Amino acid sequence: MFKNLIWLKEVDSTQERLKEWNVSYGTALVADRQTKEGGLYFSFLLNPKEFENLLQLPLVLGLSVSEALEEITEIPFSLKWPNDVYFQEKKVSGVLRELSKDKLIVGIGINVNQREIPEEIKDRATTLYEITGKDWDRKEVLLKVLKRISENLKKFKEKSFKEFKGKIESKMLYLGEEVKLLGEGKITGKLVGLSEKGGALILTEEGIKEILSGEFSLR
Repeated sequence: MFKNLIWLKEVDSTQERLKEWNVSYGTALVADRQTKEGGLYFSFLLNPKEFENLLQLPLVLGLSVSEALEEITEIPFSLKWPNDVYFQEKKVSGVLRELSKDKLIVGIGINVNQREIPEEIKDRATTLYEITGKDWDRKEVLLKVLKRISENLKKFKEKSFKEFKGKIESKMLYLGEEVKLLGEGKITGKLVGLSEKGGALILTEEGIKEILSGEFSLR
């Protein structure tokens, strides 16, 4: 589990910080706001050896965030392959993973209580407040997320990605629908699920294609 929080009122970037400072596993670095309000941001360190497949990891992290936000709010949430958490076609939480030298650094942002969603993004972004008409205690959100991440990641080390696949798929946006790759006019087809290694499976004219990266959309 986590054992230690470092809570900032503001900082440049929680990821940035975890690169420069030699924090320890079990520490979450949390910020109220990053400098490039009502949002929740935090980063932590994983063992880079424990998570060599880096499509599976962000997906289990996203699963965890979605489980947590639903426990708290009762609203169910979707997973975008390969990494964010959505309510409908709107992003509520970002999930990020960076190998930097010796470290695996995980970054997570959740839109909790922000009041004003800029005109340009409001079509593709949202907050818990927008969805529920209610403010939520940001630390209780954080705790619940950290607890689901601990739990899921532990099961993930003990067994495998198989304990998560179908849950992930069943939450995937555009699941079962027809999609294309962004700026890759070649691949179109139905989004049918995930491969063993976390890849997206598209049933194309000429059969199943496994995508190991890119961005999907409806048709």
